[PDB]
Amino acid sequence: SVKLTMWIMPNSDTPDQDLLKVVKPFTDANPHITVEPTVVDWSAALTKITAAATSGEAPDITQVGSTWTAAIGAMEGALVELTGKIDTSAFVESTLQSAYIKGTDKMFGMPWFTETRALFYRKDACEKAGVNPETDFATWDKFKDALKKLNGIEVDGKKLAALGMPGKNDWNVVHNFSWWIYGAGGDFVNEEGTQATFSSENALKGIKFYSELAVEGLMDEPSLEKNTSDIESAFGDGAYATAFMGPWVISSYTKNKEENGNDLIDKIGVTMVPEGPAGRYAFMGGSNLVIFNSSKNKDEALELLKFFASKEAQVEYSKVSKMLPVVKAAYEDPYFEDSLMKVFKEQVDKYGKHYASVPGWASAEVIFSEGLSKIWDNVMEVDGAYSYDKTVQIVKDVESQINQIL
Ligand SMILES: OC[C@H]1O[C@@H](O[C@H]2[C@H](O)[C@@H](O)[C@H](O[C@H]3[C@H](O)[C@@H](O)[C@H](O[C@H]4[C@H](O)[C@@H](O)[C@H](O[C@H]5[C@H](O)[C@@H](O)[C@H](O)O[C@@H]5CO)O[C@@H]4CO)O[C@@H]3CO)O[C@@H]2CO)[C@H](O)[C@@H](O)[C@@H]1O
Repeated sequence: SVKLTMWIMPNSDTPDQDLLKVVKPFTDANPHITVEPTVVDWSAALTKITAAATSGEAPDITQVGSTWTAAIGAMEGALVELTGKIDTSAFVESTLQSAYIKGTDKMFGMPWFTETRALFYRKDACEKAGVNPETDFATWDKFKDALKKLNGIEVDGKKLAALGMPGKNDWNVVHNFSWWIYGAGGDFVNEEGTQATFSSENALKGIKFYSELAVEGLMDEPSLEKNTSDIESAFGDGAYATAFMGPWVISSYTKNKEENGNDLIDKIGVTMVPEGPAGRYAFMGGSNLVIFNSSKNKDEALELLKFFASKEAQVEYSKVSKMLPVVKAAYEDPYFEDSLMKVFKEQVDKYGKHYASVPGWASAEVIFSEGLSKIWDNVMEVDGAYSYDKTVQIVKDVESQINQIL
């Protein structure tokens, strides 16, 4: 008897039991192997994974955020190197970038799922404001003009803010700036991933354009004090005409209808992020699976990773989590005929950009979270009138620290 233990982040409504249903055919086929998952929240996941990779008190397998895989893989003796042990030919090729440490051929993670952030909108709000969501969100400029028509629009008995986005207290602070920086023609690092570059003229233009949506009254200011979880539920309760969100919110909005009679899920559509002056770019995220080097059952752990990469396991976890499969053949399933999900798939395939997979990037994300949130403090005028020059100073200070980290 072999007991495999697994750490997962909260990818679905009931994470441990949802995972156990997906792995049931594996444990039915292998009666000598059991799978025991434990949930670790996103806020503590980096610290807990790092400590486990060093101390030795570790599960066999853990989920790792795709942007963290290089940081954990670069710790000596932390992870099993997976090169040659996983057959990558079945995978969407773009998903492998985060599985390797950049500048090396070393693969320490297996892609498990991907995600992107798309533009959710209220159909009833758009029709009341005279906004055509087929065309009026296509570019930055048209998107901004649509927000002006949507700001304060009354639908049913209440007025909606045009755009609702979080500002603080999770990893999504940098993720939500990423594609505005890309769309402006900027980037976070140079091609080598050795030097920070997000204080460039273009990167600041994207930061300026996005953050000043709130200065101009089009983004709900109180929501900038809150985290992603708070703003997703606010959108599901009808507070905003639009919001940029991951696909997982569809699970929660569907449940709200089944449990509370909340009809929000029937009133929304999704489109790709507006195109900026650089062309269209989108945040590309997701998670990998890794095997700890301290595992006493690496062969069985490898069999489980291969199962998670199988076509049907990819389809089933996508159905419950709404995350995107990383295996090409999963998209032959009729489920991916859904109009909402197809937008996330088309966006990430054509326009998804992932951060440089460098060891210092996980540490940099902690720095971004703090620093980019000060830009929202500036916009919200908690300490004096808003000044773009203060934003410039904040980004310059963040850039210097990340350069030391890199
Ligand atoms: O930078 C690191 C890493 O980030 C990845 O992106 C992450 C992102 O960091 C996370 O913030 C995000 O977390 C979301 C979860 O994926 C999603 O499952 C979760 O869904 C919640 C739901 O919001 C919540 O309502 C629900 O509570 C229910 C209860 O379970 C019931 O008991 C109760 O009665 O009713 C409620 C209603 O459903 O629970 C679920 C699960 O907890 O919401 C999170 C956002 O708030 O996930 C992103 C993707 O993983 C990025 O992809 C990586 O590349 C990167 O490395």
